[PDB]
Parts: sequence; structure tokens; C-alpha cells
Amino acid sequence: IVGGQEAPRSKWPWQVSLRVHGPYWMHFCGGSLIHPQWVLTAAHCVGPDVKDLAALRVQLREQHLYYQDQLLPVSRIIVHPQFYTAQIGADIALLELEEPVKVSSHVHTVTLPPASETFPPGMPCWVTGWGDVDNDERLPPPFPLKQVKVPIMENHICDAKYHLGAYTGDDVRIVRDDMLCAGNTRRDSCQGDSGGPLVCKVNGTWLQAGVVSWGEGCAQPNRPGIYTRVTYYLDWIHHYVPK
Amino acid sequence: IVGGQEAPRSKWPWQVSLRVHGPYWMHFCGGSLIHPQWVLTAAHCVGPDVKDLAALRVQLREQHLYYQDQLLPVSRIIVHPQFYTAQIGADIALLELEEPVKVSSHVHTVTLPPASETFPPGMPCWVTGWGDVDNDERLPPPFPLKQVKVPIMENHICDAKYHLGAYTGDDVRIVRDDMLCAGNTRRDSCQGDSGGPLVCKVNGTWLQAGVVSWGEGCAQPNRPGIYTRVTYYLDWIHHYVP
Amino acid sequence: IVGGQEAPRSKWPWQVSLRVHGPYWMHFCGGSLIHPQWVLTAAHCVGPDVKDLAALRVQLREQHLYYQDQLLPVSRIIVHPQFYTAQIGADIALLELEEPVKVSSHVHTVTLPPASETFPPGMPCWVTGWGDVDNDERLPPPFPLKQVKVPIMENHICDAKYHLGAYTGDDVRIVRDDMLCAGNTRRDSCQGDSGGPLVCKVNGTWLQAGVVSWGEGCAQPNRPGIYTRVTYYLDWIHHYVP
Amino acid sequence: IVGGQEAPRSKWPWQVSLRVHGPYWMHFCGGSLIHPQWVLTAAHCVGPDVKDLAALRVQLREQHLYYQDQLLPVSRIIVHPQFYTAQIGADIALLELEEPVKVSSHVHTVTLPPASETFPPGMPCWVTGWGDVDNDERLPPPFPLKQVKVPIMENHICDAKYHLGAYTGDDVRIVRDDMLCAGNTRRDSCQGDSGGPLVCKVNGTWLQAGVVSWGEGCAQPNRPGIYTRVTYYLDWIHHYVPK
Ligand SMILES: C[Si](C)(O[Si](C)(C)c1cccc2sc(C(=O)N3CCC(c4cccc(CN)c4)CC3)cc12)c1cccc2sc(C(=O)N3CCC(c4cccc(CN)c4)CC3)cc12
Ligand SMILES: C[Si](C)(O[Si](C)(C)c1cccc2sc(C(=O)N3CCC(c4cccc(CN)c4)CC3)cc12)c1cccc2sc(C(=O)N3CCC(c4cccc(CN)c4)CC3)cc12
Ligand SMILES: [Cl-]
Ligand SMILES: [Cl-]
Ligand SMILES: [Cl-]
Ligand SMILES: [Cl-]
Repeated sequence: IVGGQEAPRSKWPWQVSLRVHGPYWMHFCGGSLIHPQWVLTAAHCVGPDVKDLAALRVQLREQHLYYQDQLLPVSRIIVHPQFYTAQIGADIALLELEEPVKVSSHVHTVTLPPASETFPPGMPCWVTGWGDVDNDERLPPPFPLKQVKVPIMENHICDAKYHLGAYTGDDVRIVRDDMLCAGNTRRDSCQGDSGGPLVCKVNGTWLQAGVVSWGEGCAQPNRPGIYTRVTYYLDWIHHYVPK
Repeated sequence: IVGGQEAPRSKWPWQVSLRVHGPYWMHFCGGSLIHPQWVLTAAHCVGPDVKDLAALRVQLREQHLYYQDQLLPVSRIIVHPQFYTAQIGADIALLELEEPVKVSSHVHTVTLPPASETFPPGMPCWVTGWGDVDNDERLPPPFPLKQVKVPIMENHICDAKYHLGAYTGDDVRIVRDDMLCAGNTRRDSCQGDSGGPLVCKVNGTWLQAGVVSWGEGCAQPNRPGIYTRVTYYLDWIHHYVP
Repeated sequence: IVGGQEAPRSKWPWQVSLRVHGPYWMHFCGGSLIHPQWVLTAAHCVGPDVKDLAALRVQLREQHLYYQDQLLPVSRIIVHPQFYTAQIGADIALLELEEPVKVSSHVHTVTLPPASETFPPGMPCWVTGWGDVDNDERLPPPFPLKQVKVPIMENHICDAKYHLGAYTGDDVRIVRDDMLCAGNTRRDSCQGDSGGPLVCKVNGTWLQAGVVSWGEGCAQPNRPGIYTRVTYYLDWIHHYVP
Repeated sequence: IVGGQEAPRSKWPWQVSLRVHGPYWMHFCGGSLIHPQWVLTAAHCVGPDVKDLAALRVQLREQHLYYQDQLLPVSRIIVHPQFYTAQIGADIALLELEEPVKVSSHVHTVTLPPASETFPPGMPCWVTGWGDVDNDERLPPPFPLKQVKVPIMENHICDAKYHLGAYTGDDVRIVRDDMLCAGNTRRDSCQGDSGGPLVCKVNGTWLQAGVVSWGEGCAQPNRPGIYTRVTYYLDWIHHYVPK
């Protein structure tokens, strides 16, 4: 997270950390708890190449990475089959947990938006994670969970912005219709936040609009953060995850 | 270049080296001389983002990098407008030099294929460059130009390989129709070779079948090297190059 | 710390962590509380070159680095005037804190040895720290304080080991009389542990026999860990610490 | 070499490059040809730990490293036995070549000074090598041999300078009597030059005053380059190398 600050302990009960087996269980991506037994994340965190399940675990909402871990095994990785790279899209995946978590005030699911939901431009949304605090700048120990408010932007503007300073034909799409953008040169998601949630409070209730997917660096001019658009993939999500 | 060997001095007179300004004018991509005033390379060497022309030079065929540089400034960078990333395609670009070079036995242009040539499996093809000699393994000084003969694989076969060990749906195409596959686990191009030429000998003439573009690593199982298919982009090249 | 294990919370209440200002206040050396206002450490952690005091803080005993820091500024750095490098000796220094700390069961001072104590082979001794767990192998988060029991080796035996596989003349002393050796190929201190304490239990009291100083790597054949011998430097410590 | 420039092809015929076996025969130290069959270099380049002879070769005077190598095997490494670290001193070693080289205008020995020779302060001497051109700044390809003029300084001043900005007692020696200093904040030897020659022209003839040994960085304030003082070790050198 660039330009944000440490989250209050009561906030973002759905945030999770995906961990890879090594000399320690290292954080490499975020995710969100969307059902007691399901984690939503970005496909690029776990593909397109097939990876070993035993070398992956999930950590639910932690204020500081690694201090008090209770790692949860994963029973299935479901990567969207249209996924090959973030820039082509379908950057979305599900992790089925081996047990349903017992939900609490501190740890609980985020609500997915209705298919019709549209998140208008300018809407103050929030993204959260434990990724880099700027380009090639790691989150320092003790690794607080961070949060930052980012405005939604219309795809047409986000796409037009990606073309400024680029050779790509202005009529050749860069930001695709299953993506969603947010952020500016002060507030952005960054490396290690991927997979985690962009959430917007609508009618006083938090909806997951986006899954952190990619961008050109972090908080660079004319290069907002790009997210997988959750509404786009509801039917695929609901193919596996109970309403 | 993975596998293969140092090129003889008389071979590949069209090979060039692209250099970026820094503590020294460092090699970062290949290219090929296709006209006295034009270099063909990969878009991803020079975009998608617009860069300062003054920080880019071209070196014509040299047997060892850096030892006898005579660097040439560029007047224009022309990047295929459909290009955004190499995994999508249109990984192709043209550099116009400030001056026409003088050609000779040692330095001269490569011939572009006719539009109908498909370069099928079993064609004798070579890729050349000063790139890595394996995954994360730099070419050692004195940086000789390397070559390796690489076997062409049909696109459909190459696409199906790229699906082994992947989540990607089989009907979701990875290797596109504007790409070409060549190489195996002993013979491939690698980082640093991008933008340079894959050339095949057809009726005694060397034709540039491809431009080194991408792959999943270098010389890995089921992941042949991927090239931009030059025939696909002839009309675009000919909007600029006589 | 190579070998060994995470320290229990009730052990080593004198352990401290030295921090350098940067993107975060990073741990770079150990130390030991020897008085409420004084930390004992290795010179090479803080010299030979004079550094800005404002860029240095001390953290008192903490079970995990960084998680609950309450950092303490330093008023003075006092470096043994004979110190230049750790291989020569006098690798010892004192930090005076701006305020006296408050002591307790969890945080309190270590006892310095009487001048006559020599710490012979077979004494039970432990070294503690948040340093590397092997050569070029960082302590992983969450950075627990580690301990390991290390066997003392007589200086003369340690010196002769340091000569095996070396050109250095046998009569040319490597391990000096103001140093102490402990450890083997399974149990040692390592980078990051420097300045912290080697403590041995004598008549029921923990005595600080050494300050972690140097070695040829960590836990390598014939290269035990080398420590500054605290008894040698008592008079100097007592010029400053009550 | 810091602050210098590429040497003329005719100069420094005695300079050599020591090479270590790896993915290529990489330069790690300089040396000087002091007899047809002997190379003088710094002990720290080859010790104090005993190293494998087969993984070491010598390259005589090359204008550019690696372009035209003709590597020479070494038959013996002789490290001064009083050597353990550069800061304690005796940082001096000999390499005996397996063959005497056939000497030419382009490649030939440097003359060692007489035991009595004293190189007065202020004397313009030269150091040469293929080391870093500043602190943590590698010599770029194509690796020209560089040269720089550095003045000799008296040990007492070099030692006094090392004490400025240091905790070390002013009466506790840093620069020892078998060492020699030269250079300033514009002109210095640096990493990878170690082992190579500091040469001074006396009575119109080149004498090797120094062997590049150590220092605190390169060309830093109050921290001149320290050299092993060749006159100090003549009798040891002549114990092995014919007059
Ligand atoms: C790792 Si990759 C080179 O692409 Si990028 C992820 C650097 C990339 C591609 C296109 C646009 C952007 S934009 C961007 C970026 O700036 N990032 C990543 C996203 C990140 C981020 C993260 C979260 C949130 C935000 C929003 N602020 C931003 C910020 C930094 C990275 C990118 C890559 C992608 C997909 C498939 C492959 S396969 C592959 C690969 O294995 N190689 C590269 C090709 C190479 C090769 C060269 C020549 C010849 C051959 C044939 N043998 C092979 C071998 C090695 C690399 C890739
Ligand atoms: C950085 Si240094 C060469 O010492 Si070392 C740490 C590599 C070292 C010297 C001698 C023996 C050992 S043994 C060892 C080691 O293996 N370590 C460090 C200790 C560590 C450790 C730590 C704690 C506990 C243990 C016990 N298990 C072990 C394990 C790893 C390191 C060493 C050094 C020491 C003292 C003064 C200086 S000044 C200096 C310096 O600035 N440079 C080196 C010289 C160089 C130079 C070259 C040519 C010409 C010039 C003139 N311009 C300058 C410039 C850069 C470096 C040093
Ligand atoms: Cl929209
Ligand atoms: Cl071949
Ligand atoms: Cl133990
Ligand atoms: Cl003198």
C-alpha cells in the first residue's frame, strides 16, 4: 500500500495473507474471505502454472505479519481458466479452505456486490494489504496491515491514461472490460498487495468491488492501479462458492 | 543464447546490438539490419512506454561486445501500435538511424520473407545474440556473438505445450497466430537476445522468419522460445522501410 | 545464532538490540545491560569511525524484534581506544543511555566476571542474539531471540585451529590473549550477534565471559567463534561504569 | 583506479592480472612482473587461507581484460608467513610462474628499489590496475587498464589522517611501518587494484615502491591508499627471486 497508514485492529476482518513454504512461511499475496470456507484472490498469485498445495497456506486477519500466525491449509486452488496473464485479464482465483472458519467480529466475510452493482467514478473505496509502500520499497517490520482510500475511476479514462506516454494505438485497448481502476500518484496498491480486496461502502455496507491485479508500478503518473472487476466474475465465483 | 557456440566472423552480418546509456552503453536487446537506414527489433525492447531517443544507440555487427564500439544514434522509434505486451503480441518495432550505413561483406542487410513463407518444422533455422547462456546466467566476457540452430515447432503443437502444467483452459490460446515457436531444452534464445533475428535458409538465401520475443524461461521443458512471426507484419514494415 | 533454539522469555534479561536509523530502526548488533545507564557491546558495531549518536538507539530485552519496540536514545559512545579492527583486538565498547532504565525480573543487568576468572573448557556457556542462523542465512520473521550452548576451547588450541589451512606462520598469533574462543561446527554465533553476550554460569550466577566479536564465518571446520575476553577489559569498563 | 584514465599501450609493461576459475577466468587482483618467472602481489589476494593452484592463472599486460587472454599457470604461491590481514600488515606474496616469460618492449619486469631507497613525500608516483573506478563502481567494459598519478605521503601524516574522525587512540598505530601511503580524495587505487604496483620514476628509471594493499574505501577524506612498502620486504622477496 502506497500513501496509506496502518489499519485499525477492528477494520477489514476479511483480509487474508497467502503464504508460500520456504525458510519461513512468507507472505506473497493478499486475498479476502468471501465465505467461511472460501478465499478470493488473484490468479497470478497462484498461476498460470500449477503449484503444489502443500506449499501454500492462508493466514486470516493479522495485525502484523508473522507475529501470531495460525496457518490454514488449502484444499483446492481454482484459477479462472481464461487466465494466462494479468494484462489479458481473468486475474481471479479461489482458494477452498480445508475447514470453514468460525466467523467472529474480528474475523469474518466480506459481501460480494450484486451483478447490477455499479461503483460510480469518484466513489471513495479502500484497498488494504501488506505490500510495498512504494516502488521497490518493502513494507518494514513489524509489517502492519495498511489501508488507503482510493477513488474509483471509469475504465474509459483509466484506459486513456495508460495510453499517454505510450506507443500503443489509442484505439487498442489496454484496460479491459473485466478490469476496474482506482488510485492516483499519492494512493495506490503495490507489489504484495495483489490478490487482496478493493472494498466500497454502499448504503452503509462494505462491498468488494475489486481484486488487486496489476499496474505499471505503483502510484506513477497516468498509471492507476488495475483491479479485477468482481461483478464481472460473479457467476464464475458462484459456480463454486455457496450463496 | 542457450546451447550453440560462438559465431564465426563471416556469419550474420545483419546482427546489431541495442545499447542503453548508463555508466557505459550497455547491451540490452538485439536487432537486425533490414535496410541501410533501418533496424528491426522487438517492441518490448523499446516500449510500450515512450523513451528518450538520445539514451539509445545501435552497434552494427561486432564479434565481441564493447571492445570496438562505434555507436550510431537513432532518429526515430516506430513501435507497432498494437503492441502492449509480448504475451499479447505485435512484439515488433523499427529504429531509423540518423544516417544510412555503408554495407559490405561484414555488415549488410537481411532479407525479409515473402508473405507466403510459413517456416515449417524441419527448416534449418538459427537464432543469434549476446544474451544469457542459461536462465539467470550472463554471457561471460569477452561477450562473443553466439548462434544456435533451433528446431521450429508448429504453432498448434507449441500452444498445446504451453498448456501442460498450466491452469489455462486448452481452448484459450497462448501462442498466437502472429508468433512462431522454435527451440527445445538444449537450444534456445534467452534474456538479452530479445529483438534479434531468427533466420532460416531457404533456396540458398537467409530469411528472417522471426524476432526474438518471449518464452517461459529459457530451454525449459514444454516451453519453447517464442518469436514474432515476421510475415505477419510485412505490410506494417513496408509502410516505413522501402 | 547457529544451532540452538528460541530463548524462553524469562532468560537473558540483559540482552539488548542495537538499531540503526533507516526505512526502519533495523537491528545490526547485540549488547548487554551491565548498569541501568550502560550497555556493553563490540567496538566494531560502532567504530572505529565516529558515527552520529542520533542515528543509534537501544532496545531492551524483547522476545521478537520490532513487534513491540520502545527505543532508547544514547548520550555517549565510548570505544576502547586500542580498537581498530576485530582481528587485532580491543573489540569492546560502551553506550551510555540518556536515562537510567528501570530494572525488573524481565529486564536487568548482567554481572561482570572477577578478574581472576578464566572460563576453562567444559564451563557451561551460552551465546544469545538475533543474528543469522547460518552463513548468509537471515533470522526469519518473527525474529525471536535465539540462544545456543557453546563449548569453550582454550586459546592456544583455538589459535592452532585458526592456523590449519592457512599460510600464516604457526608462531604468528591469530587468536589473541584478549580474546576467547567458543563454538563448533554445529553451535556458534553469527553476523548480527556481534556485540552481544557470551555468559557462563559460575556458582549459580550468570557471568559475562565474552562479547561476540568475529570468526571466519559461522560454524565452519577449525574456525570457532571468537569473543572479546571481558576480564581483560574490566579496568577500562570501570573507568566509566560504577 | 579512481580519478585516472586509460593507460597508453606502451606503458606499464610489468602490470599483470590474476584470474580465478569460474564461469569465466575472472580478474580479482593485480600484480607486477618482477622477474621473468616471478609475480609480486598482495597476500590478501591469495590468503591467508590456502587456495587451489589449478584455479589460479596470470595474465600479462593486456590493454583490455578478457579480449585477448593468454593465461599462464602458476607453479607456486608464496604468501608472507607473518600475514593474516591487511590491517596488521605483511600483505605481500609471490607467484612463481611455470615458465619464465620471454621479455619484450611490451612485456617486461619492473625494477625493485634498493633497500636504502626512500621515496620522499610529494614524489609523483603512479598506480595502475583494472579495479573499481569509485566506491562500489566497477570498471565498465571493455575494461581498459587505468593509471593515476598519486603523491607519496609520510607514514606519520597518513597515520594521523586515519585517526581523524576515529575513536582509535591517537598514540595507537593504524598505519604501520611496513606500509606506505599515497593518494587523496581525487586520485586513488580501489577494490580489484589490490596486489598491483605503485611505481615511482627515480633518476629517470621506474621503481616499484608499493603493492596496493588496503584502505578505508577509495578516495575518501582523510583516508589515503595504503600500500605494502616494497623496501621493507626486499630480503624476503630475494629469498626466492634471483637478482
Ligand atoms: C515477469 Si514478466 C517478464 O512480465 Si511483467 C509481470 C514484468 C509485466 C508485463 C506487462 C506489463 C507490466 S506492468 C508491470 C509492473 O510494473 N509491475 C507488476 C505489477 C505490480 C503491481 C502489483 C499490484 C498493484 C499494482 C498497482 N499499483 C501494481 C507493479 C509492478 C509489469 C508488467 C511475464 C509475464 C507473463 C509471462 C512471462 S514468461 C516470462 C519469462 O519467463 N521470461 C521473460 C522472457 C525471457 C525470454 C527472453 C528471450 C527469449 C526467450 C525464449 N527462451 C525468453 C525468459 C524469462 C516472463 C513473463
Ligand atoms: C570488510 Si574488512 C576487509 O574485513 Si572482513 C569482515 C571481509 C575480514 C577480515 C579478516 C578476517 C575476516 S574473517 C571474516 C568473516 O568471515 N566474517 C565476519 C565475522 C562474522 C562473524 C560475526 C559474529 C560471530 C562470528 C563467529 N562465528 C562471526 C562471520 C563472517 C571477515 C574477515 C576491513 C577490516 C578493517 C578495515 C577495513 S577498511 C575496508 C575497506 O573499506 N575496503 C577494503 C579495502 C579496499 C581497498 C582496496 C584497494 C585499495 C584501496 C585504497 N583505496 C582500498 C577498499 C574497501 C575494509 C576493512
Ligand atoms: Cl466503467
Ligand atoms: Cl548450433
Ligand atoms: Cl542450546
Ligand atoms: Cl615515511
